[PDB]
Amino acid sequence: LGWLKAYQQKLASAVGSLRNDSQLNTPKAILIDLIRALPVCLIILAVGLILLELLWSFSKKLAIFWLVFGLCWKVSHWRRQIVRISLALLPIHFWSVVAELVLGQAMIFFNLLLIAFLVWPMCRESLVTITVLSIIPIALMVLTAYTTLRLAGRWIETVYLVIIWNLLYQTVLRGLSVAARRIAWRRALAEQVNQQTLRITMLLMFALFGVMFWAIWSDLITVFSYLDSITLWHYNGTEAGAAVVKNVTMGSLLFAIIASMVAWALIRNLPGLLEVLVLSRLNMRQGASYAITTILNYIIIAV
Amino acid sequence: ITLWHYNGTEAGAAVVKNVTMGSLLFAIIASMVAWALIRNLPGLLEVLVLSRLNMRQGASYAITTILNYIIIAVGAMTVFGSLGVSWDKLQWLAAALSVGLSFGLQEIFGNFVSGLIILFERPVRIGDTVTIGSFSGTVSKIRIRATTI
Repeated sequence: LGWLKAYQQKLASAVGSLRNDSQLNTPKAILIDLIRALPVCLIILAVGLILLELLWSFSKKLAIFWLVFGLCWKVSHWRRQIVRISLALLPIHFWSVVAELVLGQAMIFFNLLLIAFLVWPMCRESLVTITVLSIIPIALMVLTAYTTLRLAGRWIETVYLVIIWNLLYQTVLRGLSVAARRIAWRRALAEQVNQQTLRITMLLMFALFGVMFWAIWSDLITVFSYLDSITLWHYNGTEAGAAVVKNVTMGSLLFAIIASMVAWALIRNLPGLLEVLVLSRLNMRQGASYAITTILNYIIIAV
Repeated sequence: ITLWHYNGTEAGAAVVKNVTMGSLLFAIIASMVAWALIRNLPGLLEVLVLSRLNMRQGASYAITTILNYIIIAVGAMTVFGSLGVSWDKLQWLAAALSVGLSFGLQEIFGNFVSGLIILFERPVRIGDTVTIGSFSGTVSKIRIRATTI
């Protein structure tokens, strides 16, 4: 911990250096924060495994929650709110662990009401995702009075996901700022360009967040099944050498629409990303840059 | 109605499918709709595209004729399929005509490939003096299709 604190202090001292700006500074800060939070998680794991499968569930849940808490700590009023949320979220983990394997229902309802009251000031201050998440706990508390436990588990997993997504938001914003400063210095030596790369990163992060959301929310597949069972028209395709009538569905139609929109967005936001990546790293002639841009455009639209 | 039948393909099996008065009326309706859309094309295009965004008259005419061509082609294809259904019969003629009539794009694709090769190899740069075909001058802009001197 002493060496970790010394490294963190050195990184804080060397913050926003013009001659030492790099995209690795944010990853180093994230690693330092993770290392700082690691001792508390290790202590929690040791406490859980001191007497040792009921206890494994609480040990794992507490370790994960404390790791998230340490990540938030190492990265004012928000700190106090995060500290206070521990008592509100403690009984949820116990209920989830119990359900994995009279007064309890009242305690759960009181905890949900307290969580809603705590989140109400945040909703008043606040965009739509936070309000939707806050409203979901109220509906879960109303419907609780077994599946509500799984709904609450999905909700807290989604909360962890959006927290991680916002952390990555800040990280990519810092990286984009560093890259923009570097390209500005290079241009001086020799915001639409940065905006195109920002949009590409936004699309990539939205895709990753949606993939994670589908990974956690694997229970509600009825909508996907309905979209994949439209059966509009069929064509005689080949399957293992056999002529089988495969029918296209609304899922296939939506997939085609999404692919076309993604291709159009990639085509429109191509030159900014190419100039940020290839031109900045290695200088090249304008003619060669134009030729490679048009080659990429052609192959992308063709595919 | 079951007027006449043709040996079509269903799940890899040769099945005699018979056209009906319903198919004939569908073909007639499709042809009439295609004709009406062709006749009432430029007004709709000027109301929608021209009003929202200003464009050159030449570009508007080109897009109008492109839309007309694709619409009449798709209408003829639908009419032929809904009455004859012989795509698997005239696909060979389509391919032969396709090559015989797409040997018209050689002069364009050669231009594009030559432009790409010139851009990659850089035999001439912007600012020098070039003479070709008794046309001496300073090259100003270089593109993938044509070069300006």
